[PDB]
Amino acid sequence: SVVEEHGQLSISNGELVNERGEQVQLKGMSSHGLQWYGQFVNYESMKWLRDDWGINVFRAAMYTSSGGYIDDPSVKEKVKEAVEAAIDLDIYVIIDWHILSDNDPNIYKEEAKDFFDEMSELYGDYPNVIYEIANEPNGSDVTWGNQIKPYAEEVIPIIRNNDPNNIIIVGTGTWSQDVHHAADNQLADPNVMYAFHFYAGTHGQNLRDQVDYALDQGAAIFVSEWGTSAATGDGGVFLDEAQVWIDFMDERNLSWANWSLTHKDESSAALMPGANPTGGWTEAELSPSGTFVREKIRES
Ligand SMILES: *[C@H]1O[C@H](CO)[C@@H](O[C@@H]2O[C@H](CO)[C@@H](O)[C@H](O)[C@H]2O)[C@H](O)[C@H]1F
Repeated sequence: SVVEEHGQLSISNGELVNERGEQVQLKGMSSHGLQWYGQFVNYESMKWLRDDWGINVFRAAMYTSSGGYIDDPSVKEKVKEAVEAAIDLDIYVIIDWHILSDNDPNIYKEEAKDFFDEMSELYGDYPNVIYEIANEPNGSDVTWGNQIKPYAEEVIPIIRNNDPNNIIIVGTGTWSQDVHHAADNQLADPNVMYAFHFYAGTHGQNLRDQVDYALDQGAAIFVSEWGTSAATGDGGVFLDEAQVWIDFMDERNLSWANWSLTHKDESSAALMPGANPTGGWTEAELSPSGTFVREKIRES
């Protein structure tokens, strides 16, 4: 239903629109690292998220380091399973080259180009696919102008050679928070979005003003990772501030993916320890975070 109705996505005047030009907002879940919690990413769990939660996008978080793709590349196959499931369920899917401790996207750029060549050659003629080429650039020595933009200008051409206009989400500086710098020095590709990430444990009023600054420069923004917890993914659940961000994203028509779908014992995890990896969760199998996220997407 979703992908058949909205079809080809694109960016028009800094907004995400469907193939008939109407604004569309995607809301879904991100996996946790596929090298650790890959059992939660399968057709059945994704189908349960779609039908019971109302998700319209799923994000496959393929860590590169921390036991991820560079150490064991077999995890790319789990990305393919998520993509195929999304195609079968007629929802959108984000392929995330999940950099983090490998804080500069240039560290593994050659592997990233090869990876994105393969993914775009395989799925480049489906409208479901959204490429996220560098999850969270971070560090004082990793800037938009010197490291991130140039990386993006190497990897985007590889993708575009196989897939001319599916959406590409590009990470920003300071753990994908520095949308200001990226919005003042935008990429040429017309179907790019800049990532913006937030954690409800952080007081967010200036961060909201910064997203508004970026939007005002005509940059499109995709909230490809956010949590109800602190920045570490644990440390409490902050639903009042999470609700303020939810409302802000609805007012600005910003698409988002919540972190994360796992049973790990950390506040941002959506599931409790005994949740079935294939779905069908009862209220008791959802954590306080997962209960809130599900309500937000159902309400949508
Ligand atoms: C965005 O922020 C989330 C929360 O910090 C990160 O997810 C955390 O990553 C650490 C390091 O891998 C894991 O130990 C935590 O369990 C996990 O919640 C995510 O990687 C980042 F993109």
